[PDB]
Amino acid sequence: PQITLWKRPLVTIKIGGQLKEALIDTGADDTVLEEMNLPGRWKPKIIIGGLIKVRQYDQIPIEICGHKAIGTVLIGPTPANIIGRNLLTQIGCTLNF
Amino acid sequence: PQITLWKRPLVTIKIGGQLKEALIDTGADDTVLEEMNLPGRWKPKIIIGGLIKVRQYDQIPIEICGHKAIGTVLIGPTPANIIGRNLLTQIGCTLNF
Repeated sequence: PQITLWKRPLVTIKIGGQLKEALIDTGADDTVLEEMNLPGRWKPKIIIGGLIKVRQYDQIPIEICGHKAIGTVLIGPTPANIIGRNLLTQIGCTLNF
Repeated sequence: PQITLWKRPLVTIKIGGQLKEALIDTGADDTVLEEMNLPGRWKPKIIIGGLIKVRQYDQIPIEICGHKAIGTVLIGPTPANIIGRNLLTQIGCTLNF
């Protein structure tokens, strides 16, 4: 689709079978969602206040406005759901003007 | 233009006659640049570590890859130059996929 920036670009993402509202954030390298139940092994990662510990899951299937992609998702006490570039490149998201 | 997100979307902005590198950040409501000399009156604002004081200048002319726009610019000890939505809407920047 084509999203304008008059308001925060919040979209729906399907991950782990659940639907959620995340913010398309071109200024974020990574994707970090609030606590949820994901299947698989994960590894520790330390990354909105100070440092927080999160769980890094790799090659997780996700869906943003249709568009099926896979990639790394950090799950943790993030103040907000953020879709970063690591996933934005996977759905072919670009900035245009 | 059309910018892909394989790397951080850094662009050049002309403000106060000087050129600078800022990051197009759809996840940021406002625009905040590192200390520079801008003409005009400004007002105090408190907003990457904890809180920092900055100077809010309104209706400042700016230029991002051609495209002349005007808007509010926060100037201060920001860890990085950020072009927020407040200006992205003014140059007709959209997200597309």
